[PDB]
Amino acid sequence: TWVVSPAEKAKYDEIFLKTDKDMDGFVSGLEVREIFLKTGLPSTLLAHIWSLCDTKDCGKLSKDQFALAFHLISQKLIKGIDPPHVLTPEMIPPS
Ligand SMILES: [Ca+2]
Repeated sequence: TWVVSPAEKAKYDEIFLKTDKDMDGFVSGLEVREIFLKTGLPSTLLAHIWSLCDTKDCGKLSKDQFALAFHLISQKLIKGIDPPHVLTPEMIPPS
């Protein structure tokens, strides 16, 4: 199960390749930044969305984690919906 996965994960999996400027399966807010700055969300929210997707809690956005953040930001670009407060069991990745 996962809040994001279909087209969304694809629309992102393709961006993570352009987001993870270090191609290390982990893009940092510093790279996805512009990508997040192109979204149109307020800094705080974008930083709040980074922790809402950075389930890795390591300081970077893994490959599938950066796809969970757009699941929120994207909702504000075409669905105008706030972010799901904090992390949820449907957001947290499988381990
Ligand atoms: Ca990176």
